[PDB]
Amino acid sequence: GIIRTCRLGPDQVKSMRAALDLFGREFGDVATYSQHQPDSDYLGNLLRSKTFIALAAFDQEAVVGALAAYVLPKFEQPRSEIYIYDLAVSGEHRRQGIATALINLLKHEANALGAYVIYVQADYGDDPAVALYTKLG
Amino acid sequence: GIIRTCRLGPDQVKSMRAALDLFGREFGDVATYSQHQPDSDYLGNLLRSKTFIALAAFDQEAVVGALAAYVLPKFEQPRSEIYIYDLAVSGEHRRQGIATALINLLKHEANALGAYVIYVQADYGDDPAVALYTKL
Ligand SMILES: CC(C)(COP(=O)(O)OP(=O)(O)OC[C@H]1O[C@@H](n2cnc3c(N)ncnc32)[C@H](O)[C@@H]1OP(=O)(O)O)[C@@H](O)C(=O)NCCC(=O)NCCS
Ligand SMILES: CC(C)(COP(=O)(O)OP(=O)(O)OC[C@H]1O[C@@H](n2cnc3c(N)ncnc32)[C@H](O)[C@@H]1OP(=O)(O)O)[C@@H](O)C(=O)NCCC(=O)NCCS
Repeated sequence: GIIRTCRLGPDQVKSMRAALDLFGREFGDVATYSQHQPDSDYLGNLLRSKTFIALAAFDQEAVVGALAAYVLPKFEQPRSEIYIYDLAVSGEHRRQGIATALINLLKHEANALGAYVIYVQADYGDDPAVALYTKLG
Repeated sequence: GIIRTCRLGPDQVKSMRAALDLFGREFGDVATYSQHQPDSDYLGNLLRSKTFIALAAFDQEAVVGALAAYVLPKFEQPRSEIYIYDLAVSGEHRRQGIATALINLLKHEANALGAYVIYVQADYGDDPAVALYTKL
């Protein structure tokens, strides 16, 4: 099959948008992730920052997995923490190690970035007004 | 005897440090918030950024309340969410409406920023590897 992963840059706004559509489909909320996407200048600036990380997995050059995380530059100490906000894999590519692959790339990014920890969603998904995270490390 | 609140700017690094010290005492972890604080260049830059908000409440010109929050520029839509990371009030100034006042100031900052929602870190405190947030 061959699934490739990479960190999206300001030059890959198109894949970023494709990753957003995947989020919409996997979360059962297409409107939220596909009908009100920000413009390209905004998406380009976001992907250009060092405190936001977008990871995508490709199958036949189509987005099949996406990971969106934020880097929190801390105030108490000169250190940073990563929080995986959204993570989803195509329903047709589950249990293949894709999310695992995105997270390993994320760890690669964290190390280069210097982040000392990574939090993930202690998901049940339903979480309307609640958002729990667990320490991946 | 009158509690004043305001958002800290790059020109108030000293108060930011005092707010940090406050977090250490009230959270029962002085070393983490007081022994390894970032240098002034770093605090200055953090305070000059628009995605970070530090609020402090004073009593006789001493920091007695502090609130540190991050603004997340969203990816699915051009909107932002605010997450209160740390919030604490002097142990000797509890139930005086200081947190409530810091929170109201935060809503003000959020509104001026356009943020459509604010979350607060679920506090049973103890939560080591489990950060939880609830909508405010
Ligand atoms: C949760 C989700 C992202 C996982 O995607 P995925 O690509 O199927 O996940 P993976 O195949 O990489 O790994 C799944 C499991 O198999 C395990 N695994 C990975 N590679 C493995 C291998 N080679 N051998 C054995 N087990 C393996 C992983 O540890 C994981 O176990 P765990 O969930 O108990 O921790 C996916 O189901 C999804 O998109 N769900 C909807 C959105 C959602 O709820 N997202 C929240 C994510 S925190
Ligand atoms: C929790 C804390 C910040 C509140 O201090 P405070 O300034 O005395 O609170 P206030 O006088 O403004 O308000 C009094 C009560 O109204 C409640 N309240 C006010 N606005 C509220 C809101 N929007 N949502 C929920 N509760 C609210 C508070 O929970 C508080 O009850 P409590 O003392 O049993 O916790 C303070 O006790 C503290 O510093 N605790 C240690 C650190 C901690 O637990 N931080 C987590 C904060 S979420």
